[PDB]
Amino acid sequence: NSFSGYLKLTDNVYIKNADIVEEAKKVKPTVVVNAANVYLKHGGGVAGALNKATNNAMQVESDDYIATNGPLKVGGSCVLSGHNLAKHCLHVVGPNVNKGEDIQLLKSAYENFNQHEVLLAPLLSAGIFGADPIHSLRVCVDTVRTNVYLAVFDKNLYDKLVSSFL
Ligand SMILES: O=C(O)[C@@H]1CCC[C@H]1c1ccc2ncccc2c1
Repeated sequence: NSFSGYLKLTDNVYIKNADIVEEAKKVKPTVVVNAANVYLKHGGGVAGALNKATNNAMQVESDDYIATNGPLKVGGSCVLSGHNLAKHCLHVVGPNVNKGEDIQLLKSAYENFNQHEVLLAPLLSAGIFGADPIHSLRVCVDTVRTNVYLAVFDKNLYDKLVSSFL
């Protein structure tokens, strides 16, 4: 949890323009959040990047979790190993609004972060799930009460977020 170069937006939300994979390898936080789908198939986006950085160990472990427990619900989560990235990986499913899933479930997705005092995380439902990333940051700020360090890869998006929030 030795985070560096973050900008404090609220009492508990910090943001950096950084690749979440590089942040996790540098900091080795207690918890790294994955933006997952209900079957934990880490095919692209943040999920594909985190799985690739574990050389598919996250995917093998995720397939075993699904075989024994069944899929997650949208808005739900599970805690699995963080492998070489963190002590734990909190896989969280935000709604895929491009497929009609309710945007109200973005609040339930971010409520899962409150179970952990400190987390390294990406924005949920941004990217291929189609939610507006500034709206996703607003829900994070209104919902998360524990300390969250958000890593945002895209510099153009990072600048837009910092201007809208402060
Ligand atoms: O922070 C971003 O720019 C977006 C917003 C939500 C998903 C983030 C993202 C997407 C792909 C990625 N691919 C490799 C590493 C990190 C990655 C992060």
